[PDB]
Amino acid sequence: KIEEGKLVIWINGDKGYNGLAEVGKKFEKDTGIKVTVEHPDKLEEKFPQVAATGDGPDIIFWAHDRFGGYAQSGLLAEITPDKAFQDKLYPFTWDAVRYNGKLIAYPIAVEALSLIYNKDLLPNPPKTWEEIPALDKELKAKGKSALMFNLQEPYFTWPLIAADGGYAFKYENGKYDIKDVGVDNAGAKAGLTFLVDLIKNKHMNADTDYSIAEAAFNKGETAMTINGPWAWSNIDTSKVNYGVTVLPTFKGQPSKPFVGVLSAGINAASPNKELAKEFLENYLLTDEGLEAVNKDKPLGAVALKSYEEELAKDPRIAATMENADKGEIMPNIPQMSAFWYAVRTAVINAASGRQTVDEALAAAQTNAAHMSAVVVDAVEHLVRGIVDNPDDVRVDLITSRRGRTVEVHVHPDD
Amino acid sequence: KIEEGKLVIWINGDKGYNGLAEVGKKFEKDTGIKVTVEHPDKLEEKFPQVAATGDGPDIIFWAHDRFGGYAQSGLLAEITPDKAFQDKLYPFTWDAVRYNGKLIAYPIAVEALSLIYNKDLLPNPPKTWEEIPALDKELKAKGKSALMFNLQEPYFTWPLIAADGGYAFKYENGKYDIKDVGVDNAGAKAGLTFLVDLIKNKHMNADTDYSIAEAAFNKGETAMTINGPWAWSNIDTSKVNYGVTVLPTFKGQPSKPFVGVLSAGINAASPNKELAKEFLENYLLTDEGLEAVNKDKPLGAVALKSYEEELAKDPRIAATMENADKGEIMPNIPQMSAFWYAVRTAVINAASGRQTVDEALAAAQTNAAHMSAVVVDAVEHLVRGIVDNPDDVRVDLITSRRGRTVEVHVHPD
Repeated sequence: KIEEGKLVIWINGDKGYNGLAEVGKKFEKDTGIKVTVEHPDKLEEKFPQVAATGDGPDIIFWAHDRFGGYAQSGLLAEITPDKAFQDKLYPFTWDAVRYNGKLIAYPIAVEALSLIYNKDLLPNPPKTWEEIPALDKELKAKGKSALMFNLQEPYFTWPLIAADGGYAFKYENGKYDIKDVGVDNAGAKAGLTFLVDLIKNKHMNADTDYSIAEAAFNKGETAMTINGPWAWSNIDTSKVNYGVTVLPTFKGQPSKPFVGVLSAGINAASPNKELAKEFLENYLLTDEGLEAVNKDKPLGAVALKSYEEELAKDPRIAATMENADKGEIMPNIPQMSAFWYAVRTAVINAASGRQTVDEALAAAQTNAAHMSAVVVDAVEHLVRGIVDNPDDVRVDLITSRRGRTVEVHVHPDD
Repeated sequence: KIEEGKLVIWINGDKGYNGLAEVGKKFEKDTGIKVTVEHPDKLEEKFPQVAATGDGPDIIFWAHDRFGGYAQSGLLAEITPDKAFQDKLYPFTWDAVRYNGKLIAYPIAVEALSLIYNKDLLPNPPKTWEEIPALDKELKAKGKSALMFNLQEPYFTWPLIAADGGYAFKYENGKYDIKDVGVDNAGAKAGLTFLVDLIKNKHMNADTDYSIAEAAFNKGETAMTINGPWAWSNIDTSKVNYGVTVLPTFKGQPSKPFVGVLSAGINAASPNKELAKEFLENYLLTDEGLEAVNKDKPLGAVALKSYEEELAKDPRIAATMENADKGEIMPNIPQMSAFWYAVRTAVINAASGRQTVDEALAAAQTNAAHMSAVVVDAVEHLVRGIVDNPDDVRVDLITSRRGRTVEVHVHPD
């Protein structure tokens, strides 16, 4: 069980072995309550099991994308901050810690993709996607390219696709309409078409993945890449002279990257919910607290307005927050399995010419809107089985059972 | 171990508790060698397990369709009948008991579908499929139908489909070419088209299954049906005065039903292979032997020429044998799973209008030729998962990996 009259906190070692602990000591000095920071292996996988039995930590620190499942299982306590504390943090950050219109965590830090550029090759990076083709033709004459980033993962390609109207699941009044999918609207098609045209006119290659793009940028072969703050320290050691800025606009509208929010959740089984609220609101989420943590390991852009104004004096942190403000918060709902599955396939097919942009995104619309996570797992399981089979496996099947038609086709490529 | 100096025989109870035993007694009377006829449950599943460890019976009686798998596992001894003994049996029966051009069993009896007709409704049954629509129009005026049989199972529909051309797997020596499938030739398409047209002009219902057909014929509601010797006794107890005759021709060519051949295999681990050969050749496969068995439970049409001529005095048995001669021996290989799956689906889709005959049989060709039993099981598993799901599940997926394209589609009908 969880012991009364103390605080046990779980956070990943990569957020700082000393920082949060120092805030803990300050809390203990004022209140006499002992704060203990632990870093157990796979704590994101451990917490849901331990907490389901009424054990585990009082507080858990993790990216908001796991907090949806925890909230669904009734493992997180509903938090009760007043409009005053809430005004101290950026309004959007609160959207990452709402589940069925209920606040279930405190937002700490904000993370998102920015345009990373090589200042020696390109002192003035382009404001628009539209002017990249021209820039690439010019750079190709010097044996360089304009832009390389991961085309294989939707996380990276979505910002362009979403610029003119694309969305995953409609977010309005603190609620996700899981039936309102925005994968095959005019805007989605316009964006993916521009991406495919970049590949057709050989400004980009559909094969380019994360590691290939990182190699290219860090060797000074490409003037720009699209990546997050996790990629900065590799560039630092590379001694490429880099800047981080706002993502290019498409059709006059900003690229909309998905936003991840490091959050602090209170265990529903914790007998110390009031101590947790006191610690998180009045010791951690202050200039003094976030400074203690940041001095240990930098948080990047933070939810707390007062301290973000300080950190944003680093223009790379300012870039991260601007791109996050203009982006969309990544849905923490089960249907994102279907979204990722659908869109990953759709962009690989559109980039390879296997499907037209229209065909690809129409299919992805259907999949994202109508495939449960278990259905995705079943379909993928079948696909793996067949694809990994060495024999000449071919299928041309159409079966209709119980008012439902299922087709399966397996054949070599053309 | 299998005991030397005596015979243990396994056969299903339904082939007679006394008949084969009687031939065993005669063998014992002449030779002094004890023959024991046993009837264990699921002996077709038991034999492969026990014989793999060098145990089980000296001789096993079963349909040849399981003898392919036994022969593959090296569980059946090569039999050594001379050309003289082989000429005593119908040539085509030998093809059912060959594996890699090696004889692995003695053929006993032959079974196949025939045209069963109600003599009071139809004293003169039709020689051709072509004349059935007109015959139905006439019988419909008297509140009756011409023909009802199981359309759900390919066992029953294939005879018409294969009439003009079409085969499951190609066979040479005792070998079936698993890549050479004959499902989507013009002959198969012409036959399935005639079946679909019967359904379209409402001479038959696409829903009609085994029990529905049996009910209809045994209640005198339909003049004809297509069925095997297993179905005869239920008609005997029914009000219906029936005959069994040759199946109708399509485009002047006989319907080609699949043939099942009850066969006698000698266990490869038997120390009594010579006693077994003596018993099977010179006691069982004789007029006297097959008589002892038949008087217990009928064998139907038999492989032995001399005794088939006697049994064929019954026109129903004559019919079974003629439709077997004109049919094709059922392949005894594991790929028949893929064949049945492909063709079951193809005929349901063609009969229901989901697919054209052409598309249905082209698809069935691909499936039968290139779906392992593993692949069929994986596909089928997914399909059940999805179809049974209450939510509004829809999929429009095309993925390509490692030079292979996979499509999956789920939508309402």
